[PDB]
Amino acid sequence: MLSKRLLNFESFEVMDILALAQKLESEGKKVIHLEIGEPDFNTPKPIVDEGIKSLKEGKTHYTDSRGILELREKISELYKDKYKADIIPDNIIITGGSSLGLFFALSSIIDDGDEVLIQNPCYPCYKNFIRFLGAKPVFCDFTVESLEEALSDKTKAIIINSPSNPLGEVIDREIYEFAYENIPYIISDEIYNGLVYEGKCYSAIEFDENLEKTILINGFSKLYAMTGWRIGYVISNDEIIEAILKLQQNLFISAPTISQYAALKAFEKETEREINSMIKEFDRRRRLVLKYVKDFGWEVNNPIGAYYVFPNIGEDGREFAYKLLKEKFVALTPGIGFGSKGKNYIRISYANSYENIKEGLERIKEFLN
Amino acid sequence: MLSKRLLNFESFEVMDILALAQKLESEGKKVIHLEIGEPDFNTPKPIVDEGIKSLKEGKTHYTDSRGILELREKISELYKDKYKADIIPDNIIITGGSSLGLFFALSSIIDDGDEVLIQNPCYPCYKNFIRFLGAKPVFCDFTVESLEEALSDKTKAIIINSPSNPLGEVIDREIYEFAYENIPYIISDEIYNGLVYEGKCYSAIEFDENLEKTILINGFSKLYAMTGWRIGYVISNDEIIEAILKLQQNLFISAPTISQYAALKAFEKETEREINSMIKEFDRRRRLVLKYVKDFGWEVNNPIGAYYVFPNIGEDGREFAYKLLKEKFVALTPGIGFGSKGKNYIRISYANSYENIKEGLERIKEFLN
Repeated sequence: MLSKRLLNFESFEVMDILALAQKLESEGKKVIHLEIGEPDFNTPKPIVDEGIKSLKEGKTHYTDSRGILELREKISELYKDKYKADIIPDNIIITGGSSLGLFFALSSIIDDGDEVLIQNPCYPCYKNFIRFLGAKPVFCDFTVESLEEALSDKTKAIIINSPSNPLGEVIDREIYEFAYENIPYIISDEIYNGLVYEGKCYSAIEFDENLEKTILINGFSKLYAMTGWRIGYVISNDEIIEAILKLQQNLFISAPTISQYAALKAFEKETEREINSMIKEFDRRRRLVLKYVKDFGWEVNNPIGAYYVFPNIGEDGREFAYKLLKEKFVALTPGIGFGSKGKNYIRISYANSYENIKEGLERIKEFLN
Repeated sequence: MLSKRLLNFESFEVMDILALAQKLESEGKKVIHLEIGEPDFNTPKPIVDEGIKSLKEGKTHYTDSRGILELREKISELYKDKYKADIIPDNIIITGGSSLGLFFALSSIIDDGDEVLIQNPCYPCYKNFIRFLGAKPVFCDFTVESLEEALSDKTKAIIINSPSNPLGEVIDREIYEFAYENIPYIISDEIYNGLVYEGKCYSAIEFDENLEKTILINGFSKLYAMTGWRIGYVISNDEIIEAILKLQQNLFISAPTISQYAALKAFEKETEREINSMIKEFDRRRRLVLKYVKDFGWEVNNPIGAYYVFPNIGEDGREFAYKLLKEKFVALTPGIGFGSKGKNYIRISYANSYENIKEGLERIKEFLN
């Protein structure tokens, strides 16, 4: 009865643990959550107040499907300042979150039979979007050699997520350079950009300033803690933006009105003040997690962004997770869920209060010894 | 370069007029808008205040992908009261608007090659969603005889929009009865339900109380004037709801948090008070429009819902629209856009202040004589 597409739609290997966590939590057992995929901070005050003010002024109808011009201008100015790339407001569309943006991007350029390159490990939703559109997801390490070996006549695009979920690492310059010379389309997922604790924020706009073959995806969910406000954006050339607009006009109409107006305050001095305070806290947490990981004898390799660490625990992450949860009440995400390469891995999210993370790590230390 | 899917995505035949309307509007000419597809009312006060309160309490993170339980319970109770149909909260999913809901519904049951029956005329987005999924849209009159002739071995579903956009009419009981005996799936679009001025509100839940073969789509955009809040919902049986959940978890995550909490106030005495006041005003407008239409010698047939009237002006709606706009500055929607059957038609929306509608109609009278 169900369609063929929905039959291929794989499920997240976290539903298991999530269920167990609620049971223990209902039994009155304090469960430490280190599997949270969203920041534990509230939305910055100036943004919240602007949302309140908008409601009082009746900003409740549909907006232009591209998104209010004022917002697109601010984002445009943002890119001309953070990077020396000049972008026109017409090259930007405000979407209902980063997830829809990505979906619309893939839809506009992928035909049945195409192959899309994605990193192993990567965001679990990528493969589902790709299959859904009749294309084939090609897993591969993001090294120059492996990318060369993965290329074919059907290779249509590559999805680069940097910093990445689950790794927490920043993709190197060479991967972008190789892709622009060899791959027809670069889809850059930069939703965690800004959440970088060492080095410089690397955007794809720096390699293809005319967005000739790149579709840039970003939003306000992570950097500004606006997950529930459902608002992101896509940037690309005229032909691609025009195509995404048609999809947007039919499937969604326009991003939530209150969020759009509220987001204007995200570029205020006071707000950037608050985000910098947030970035500092995340870094303090990241270091705490890295200290124990090295202590635990686990292997990682340069996690400097987002809020995840993906250690190689030398053993089955799936089983490790279950046992840890039942005995110490510590919720972790099994690595296998993000790719085959992650059987011996697990993802730790430090998007939880510092104290909770400490006790969480301490328990794990008591679990290993 | 663009994908095949986006190449088949037809455009709305309103972009023409819309452009012309902005030109005249910029020239300092007062244009009367009778092409508006959303209600001109603000969101009811109790809903707005609840949204303000939610923000002050930090309701800014993601919610369960099915939508907060409290909301689903209220909607569930709503159906048990307005209709004698009992529905469980698990049979409901809160979506980011009615458009996404419909898209997710079609995705879960349509395979490539399927044929979907849609009324001629109907909502322009239906055909685009259908093609996008590799199925074939089958236009037909919604009469028992024509539906029998349109059926085939590939007929997978039928989309019933009642009251309908563009007609403003309520679909009769027999069409539903025929569909449940002959068509595998009934997708009922009831987004305008409640906006009925004569008779009784007819829901599909009344013909298939167990939602064995129906997917019901409704939301808060029209009846409560929450278009920009982006929040609707889908109701169906377990297997279908479970499938739509997977799509929701990947493509959208969850409806905007502030809207969900704010919507709880839509079922308050004070709010229903305001919606009834709104319904009365719309009816006063509908009668004003019908008086002139009959005066104009135009033909309509029972428009008693939504806020549209689709008269047969005995001539090319497309051309009629252009001329009227340029001479009298009155924006109307050409009927041809909703289907081939509407060449000689045009859609008039009375989702504008009473006074504006009067002058608008008067101008048209001065255009005909």
